[PDB]
Amino acid sequence: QGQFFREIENLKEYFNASSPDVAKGGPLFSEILKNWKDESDKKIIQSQIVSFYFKLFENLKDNQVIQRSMDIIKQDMFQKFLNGSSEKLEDFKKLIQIPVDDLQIQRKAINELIKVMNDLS
Amino acid sequence: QFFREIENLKEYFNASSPDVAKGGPLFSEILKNWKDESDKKIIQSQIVSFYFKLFENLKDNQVIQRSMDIIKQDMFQKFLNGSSEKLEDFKKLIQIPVDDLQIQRKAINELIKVMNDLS
Repeated sequence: QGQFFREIENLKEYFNASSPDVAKGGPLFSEILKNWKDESDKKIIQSQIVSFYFKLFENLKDNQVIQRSMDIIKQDMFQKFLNGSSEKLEDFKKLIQIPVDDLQIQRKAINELIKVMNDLS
Repeated sequence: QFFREIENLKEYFNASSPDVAKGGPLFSEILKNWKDESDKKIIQSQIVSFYFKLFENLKDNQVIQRSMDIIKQDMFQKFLNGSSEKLEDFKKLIQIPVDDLQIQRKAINELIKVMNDLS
């Protein structure tokens, strides 16, 4: 709560994210978060939002100034969204990192479509 | 028709090849891990967005274009309950780049709201 606020401020500082030039261009996630506030299937949307932050942080991994801020925020997302389950986290990380432009991966995906479709229905 | 369509896609990509076995399964293991998980939509969300992104990346193979359209439409009906508002939101989220500074600032600026929603 106090370590978490400090960290978000640290990131806002680094990016210069508390300035008015930011609101310029419409919301990113805030509107969608309202649309699904009370939806029983909101995890569908939260999953995309959380994966976005993981990917963002992953690719800002070498900025020493914000490294720990990202580690703290990530750990928190992990606890709240993935119930601190380390097996769930490994799965989540594997899925978000899959490329769509790799042929070997495209074949596997097509190859597993029957199983995917059954899980959805 | 989607079943016959998956087989069409499997035929095109020559999915029965032993090459495809290399490196293990992509989603099948994960699907098992979460079969009875009350929060499985977290994982299905990532699997469905992968297919949606893949189908856009394959829009150049004209012969399989209708198979992909049929499969995609079916995922839309079953996973997003055919809700067109949900589809617009989902599509918007899966297309967000992580290398655009303007978007990064927006995301950092909305982090408190995101974190509150994860409650």
